[PDB]
Amino acid sequence: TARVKRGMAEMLKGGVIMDVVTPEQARIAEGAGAVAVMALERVPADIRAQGGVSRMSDPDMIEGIIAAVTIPVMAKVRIGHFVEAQILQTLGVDYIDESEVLTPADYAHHIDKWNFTVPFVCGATNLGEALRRISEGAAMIRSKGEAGTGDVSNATTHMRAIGGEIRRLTSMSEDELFVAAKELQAPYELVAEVARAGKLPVTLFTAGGIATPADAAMMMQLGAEGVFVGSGIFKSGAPEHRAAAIVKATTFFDDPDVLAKVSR
Amino acid sequence: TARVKRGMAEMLKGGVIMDVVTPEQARIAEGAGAVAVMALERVPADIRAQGGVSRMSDPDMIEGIIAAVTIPVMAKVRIGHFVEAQILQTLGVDYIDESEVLTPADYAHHIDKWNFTVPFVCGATNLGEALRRISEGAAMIRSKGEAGTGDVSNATTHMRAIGGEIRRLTSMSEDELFVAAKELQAPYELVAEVARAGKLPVTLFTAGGIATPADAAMMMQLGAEGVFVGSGIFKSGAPEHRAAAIVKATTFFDDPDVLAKVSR
Amino acid sequence: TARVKRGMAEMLKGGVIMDVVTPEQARIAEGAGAVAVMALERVPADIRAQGGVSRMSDPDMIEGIIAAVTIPVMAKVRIGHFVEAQILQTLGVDYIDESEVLTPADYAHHIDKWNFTVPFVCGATNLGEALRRISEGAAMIRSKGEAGTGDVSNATTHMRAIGGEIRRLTSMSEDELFVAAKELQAPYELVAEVARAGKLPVTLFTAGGIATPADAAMMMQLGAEGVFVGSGIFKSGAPEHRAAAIVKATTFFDDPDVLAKVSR
Amino acid sequence: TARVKRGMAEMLKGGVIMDVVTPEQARIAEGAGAVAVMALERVPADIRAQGGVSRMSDPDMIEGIIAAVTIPVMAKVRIGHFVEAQILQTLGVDYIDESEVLTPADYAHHIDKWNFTVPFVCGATNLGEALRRISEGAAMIRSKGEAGTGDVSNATTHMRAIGGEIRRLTSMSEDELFVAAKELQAPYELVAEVARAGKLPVTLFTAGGIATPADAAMMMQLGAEGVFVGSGIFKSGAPEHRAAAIVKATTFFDDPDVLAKVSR
Amino acid sequence: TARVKRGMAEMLKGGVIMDVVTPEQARIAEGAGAVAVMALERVPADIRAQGGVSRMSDPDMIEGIIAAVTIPVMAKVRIGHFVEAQILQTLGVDYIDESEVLTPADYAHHIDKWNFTVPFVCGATNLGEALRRISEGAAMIRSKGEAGTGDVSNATTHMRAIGGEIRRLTSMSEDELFVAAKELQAPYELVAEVARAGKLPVTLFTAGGIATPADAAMMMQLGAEGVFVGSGIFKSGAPEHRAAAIVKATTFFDDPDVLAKVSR
Amino acid sequence: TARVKRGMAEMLKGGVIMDVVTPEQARIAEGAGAVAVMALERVPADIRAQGGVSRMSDPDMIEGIIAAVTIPVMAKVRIGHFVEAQILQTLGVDYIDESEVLTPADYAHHIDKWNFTVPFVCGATNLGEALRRISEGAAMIRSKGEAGTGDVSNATTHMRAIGGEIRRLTSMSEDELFVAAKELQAPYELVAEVARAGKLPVTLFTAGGIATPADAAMMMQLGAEGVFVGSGIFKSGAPEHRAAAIVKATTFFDDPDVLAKVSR
Repeated sequence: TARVKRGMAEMLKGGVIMDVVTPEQARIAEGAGAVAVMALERVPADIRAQGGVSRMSDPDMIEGIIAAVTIPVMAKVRIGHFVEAQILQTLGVDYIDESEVLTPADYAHHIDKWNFTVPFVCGATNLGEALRRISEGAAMIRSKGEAGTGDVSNATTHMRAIGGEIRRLTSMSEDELFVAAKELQAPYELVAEVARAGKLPVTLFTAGGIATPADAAMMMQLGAEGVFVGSGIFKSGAPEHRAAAIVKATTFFDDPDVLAKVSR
Repeated sequence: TARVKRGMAEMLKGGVIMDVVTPEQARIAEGAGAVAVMALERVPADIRAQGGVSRMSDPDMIEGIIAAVTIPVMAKVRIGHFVEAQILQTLGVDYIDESEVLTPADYAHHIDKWNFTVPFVCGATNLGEALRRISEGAAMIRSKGEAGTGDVSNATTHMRAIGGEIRRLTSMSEDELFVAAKELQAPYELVAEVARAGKLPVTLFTAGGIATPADAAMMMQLGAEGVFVGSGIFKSGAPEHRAAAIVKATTFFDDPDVLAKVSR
Repeated sequence: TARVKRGMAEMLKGGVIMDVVTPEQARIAEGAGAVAVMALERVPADIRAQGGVSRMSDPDMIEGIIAAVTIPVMAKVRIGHFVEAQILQTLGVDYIDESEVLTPADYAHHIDKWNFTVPFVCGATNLGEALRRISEGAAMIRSKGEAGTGDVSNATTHMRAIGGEIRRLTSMSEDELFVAAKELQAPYELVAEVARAGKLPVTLFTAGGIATPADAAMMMQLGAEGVFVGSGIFKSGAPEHRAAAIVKATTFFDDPDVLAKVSR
Repeated sequence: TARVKRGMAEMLKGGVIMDVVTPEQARIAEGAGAVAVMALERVPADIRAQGGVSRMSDPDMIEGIIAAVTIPVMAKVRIGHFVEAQILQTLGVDYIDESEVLTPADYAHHIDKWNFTVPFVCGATNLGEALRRISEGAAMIRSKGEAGTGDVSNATTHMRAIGGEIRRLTSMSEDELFVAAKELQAPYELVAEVARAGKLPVTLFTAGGIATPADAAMMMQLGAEGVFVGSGIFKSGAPEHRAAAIVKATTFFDDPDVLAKVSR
Repeated sequence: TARVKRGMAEMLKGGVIMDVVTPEQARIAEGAGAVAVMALERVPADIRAQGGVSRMSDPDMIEGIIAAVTIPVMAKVRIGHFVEAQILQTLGVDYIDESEVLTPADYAHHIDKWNFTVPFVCGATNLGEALRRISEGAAMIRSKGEAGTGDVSNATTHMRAIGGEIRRLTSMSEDELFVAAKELQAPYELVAEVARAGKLPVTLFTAGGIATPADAAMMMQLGAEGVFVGSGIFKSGAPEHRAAAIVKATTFFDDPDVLAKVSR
Repeated sequence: TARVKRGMAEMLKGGVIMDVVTPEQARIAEGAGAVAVMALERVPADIRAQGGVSRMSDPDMIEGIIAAVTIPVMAKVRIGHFVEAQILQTLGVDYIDESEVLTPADYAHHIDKWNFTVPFVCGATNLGEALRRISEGAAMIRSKGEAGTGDVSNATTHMRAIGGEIRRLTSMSEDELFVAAKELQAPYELVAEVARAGKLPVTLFTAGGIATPADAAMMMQLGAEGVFVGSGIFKSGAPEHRAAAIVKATTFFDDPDVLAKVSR
């Protein structure tokens, strides 16, 4: 077996991770039944319009979130910014998200995630990319979707791309898997393990553009093991109600009466 | 004999389906002699005008329309958004429109409409596209026209393209129908059936850009079995009159005296 | 339940079909354990070297072969030459091969094989092509390989293309099969049946460029259900022995000690 | 033994050089533990936003900075402006930065830095460029990064380019170093010395787009021997504290608990 | 550690492998001090001019070579021809060469060499290709050079390419090895092992275009662990003398007096 | 002061070097007043005419020439063939010509000529190329001209290009010499030295296409310090006369009366 950071997100499966910019938002998230919160200073929707350089959040801000909840807290670093990660790891965040939402710090190389104890979430749009993040030590993959737009279509494409390629490897003649690893630009040892197992070596969540309960449930029905949702869930008026509806739609994704009720 | 959801819109034939954003618009529609209404929260003229993501309407908004009228009520979902459709089916709408007017949720795949009891309406611009929608389970086909523009010319092109290709199949040498299905990118079984019957396997209506009584009757004379019209009708000032004019034009499409009178 | 000429080559499965140009060859083929013979006047390697138009063989020549053997006799027609096929059918050939080795008679359209009682074999290089031949009534598919060169590599390609795409359909998400049929340019009903069954709807044999016992056994191990071989078998040395060696290799395709002995 | 101005920045190694626009900034820089200050009239972020030609600063302004601090003072000249450099040298600056932040005065040729006593710093984005600056007499190389944007990613690129090519030369087969010098467009004698020593011939610092303590420490961990930082340090809040935090981060670049505390 | 067929060619290191087409050539090879012979029916020089399809040799011919010597005997299969390999393995050859000299049988896929007990030699022109052959189970790599031309220049390029990339990985920053594996289109686990070890995971020989003692010794001085030479060594008049000279030049490759003596 | 193998051909200056394929040609050459001979087994006119690979000559053939004359003997190796050079050095040739007339053994790298005691001659067509050869250890530079054609015009272009660029450096502003070395792709130290001395760092001779006495004296008047001529001289009929004419033309290159007489 290939070297993979396995089983590091079991408690998050079936759950929603919510972006939160205040300890008040964090408590609303936890009371709604979120499995984790993502601490950030500035939103993907405001990053998308305002546009400075976006970096790791202030450690005081992230501590203020940690102090407010008992569920796990994640926070973001810029791609390739292994010192921002060294800092986050000493704060005691439960996960680091090496995130394309922030301004990349390295255009070529991601963080060598084997240099850390803390588990990392990384983004992917296709199975090759997911496997390259996992080869570098990622303990969870999420789709990139399109961050801060509310448009679920890119997340649909990512989840169908990753899941469609896993399915194609499972039924593939074994002698063609070497060329498949070359075409995926992924390590053969992980390609062969996905062909045998029919699963990504780590848990796969959806992120990017999930706006409604119907969206979240659709991403679950496409193979997602859990979902990330943005702070718009707070910015829109009955925040307890909206957060709770997405949690229930993720848990009971296959029940259309539930989805109708929580969508009202 | 190929698999098609046949005969699911017999009561709509010869009629007008009107978009409605309020129970009052719904009552005016039904008073004017509409055969069904299409519930939606914001219109194709405001979608084209504002943008942002357009999704399935709030289920309470739709239920308000169902409570206001006796005639069938339709509502829209995003292309490929099978969970928006799961939700609508439990609401008890009579038809679901898998609609290119909303923001697509899946840029590659449409909903597998065989997984539903409720019938779907899908758009097409040519016969190959109509047949692929039917192959997926569509129960009615409409033209896409150009939504919310009041320009009927796209709808004319769609109706002539679909009708023109049906005609071409009817007189085609039978041995050439295999290559015709390949050039149409459509299932041979449905191509062969169109070639024998001279008809689309399900009802064909016109939508997109129907502004006047003359537009509506022209689409009927080009082979439409009914028409969809936008809420433009209610934006116009004496809405009971505009709505009733379009209904009479569609019933009496072959009578130039009636068409002159209702355009006055 | 799709329309297909099923189960018309049960007696040939596992066997070798040999091209024969004289009644004496046909006798050697049959005493060597061939399952059928392909009667032809001029060989694919002769057509490939010399110019000229290549057509259906003289009916007297084909009748000379029918009278010489008890096993089934096949013979070729040009693609799209439905009258060549009407003539062969009345001769009482067991199969007609609509063959790209001859000069095509119709560059656009194949024979509508539903107009015949006699079964057809057609060539394919990929699954979409195979399914379009079956949709026209073919009762058996063979690879095109590269005929009369003795280079098995094109056959390897075709066999891997066809079997690789069948495998990909079997694990594909059901809702993606409609787009898959559009990309394969094949009828959905045949595509969905391949996805459910894991097999082509009719028997699949290899042809083209099979020169040695190792080639024949390699094609069986790639999923071929039988092989066609050229009259080169006759053209060299002790023909009884070379033909028996290919029949044995195809029968015992998984036994390397048998394959080593017959390769001497 | 190649001709190089070696060992002219021994006292700056490990330290931070801060841009200063007034004697008060220069005092805060020095009390914060900066190793040197870069005297300039108008900042890289001001040059980047407003138009105009940017030249050597007024000698009175530079003299005001020299009189205010005990640590070394550097100041800038336009590329190729050897007379700007003659003037600065007589002012008694400790270093002259031949800087791509100013408007170049010669688009083809850099200053022949051998004509001067005072040492020069020059920018580089890759090892070949660094070696060509050293060949012209530069006593120190810094990355160009992307000046006045706060985005560290260009600096990451330059630091990885330079250090990656030094590493590649150290393990290269000796007989290939002649072609390597031709591909780098650098003098062979300097290339061969880099291959033998594993180090650039002069001190290498990072500059451009370093905004936070994490950035500064990341550049040291990529091999920088010191960092330049912009006057943004002053521009925000408690300047004594922000400047001390960068000096501490650069000093203790490998200590994540120190880096976490100074990031608050 | 990655899965590699290690240590399977220890007795060949420092040695020459000679192509032989007769048991007489085989005995001359062995008496000259060859470590192994390569049994073939037809020469790369005659394949290059004559040009039929080139396949596995007759098993009788290969047995006749095995019977003639005590040193190991190798023989060739076409690329991707895993049945020709199944046959060779039962003959008891000591190595199979999956060879580009023969007509490939599969344009896309090589043999899955893990399906065999017998070790395989495969060709490579660069480190990525070598690692992909080893990932598939190869137990030895040789350069491709340019077969049957007597021109050593392509072998020079291959050996400098493979050896130059191994050197570049050894000094590379560890965090850049993930991207290096992507650029090499090679499994990360083998790229990381070459970076750590500074050696290919299996032995590396030169082949292709070695004509003289000076050529052989040059390929050894470029990192080759042994050499393959073609049957031209026999076709040129004092075959005992020529074969012996190449053996000595390979063994004593670093002694120019030896190389002068054996070149006379 | 840059590293160059200086002063190694002082005894050849003012002279002619003649290609010889036999001890008899060597004696005629030396009788005619040649300053050295170039031993080779087959000529540039027969290489151009036949092709196949051209290598270092048989060491016995070379030793035969060394035994036949008192004057220095050169011999050729393939570009990059450092082991052919190792062999020649032990033979005791006075110079090795790393020659583009033979088939290159390395298409990227030339021999590292510093690893030898024996001096090398290398070809150039421009000053940048001459300097790179010298950087590698060449002790003499010749033009490539166009070998074995009898057309002097390539040699004229080479001599004018090398001499013209030396002249251009001599009067160039010193600050522009850095960019000149970059545009020449040559080491700054050797460029600077040429700019100060107005001379190539080692002797420059002309070769390639010198057919008549007038050609030889023209190349001397273009700055050649000596000439190489092909064995064409001996192919001509009264070889003692043709050889002596070219020698006298090269000694007396500035005397039109002598040039007229020896051309008669």
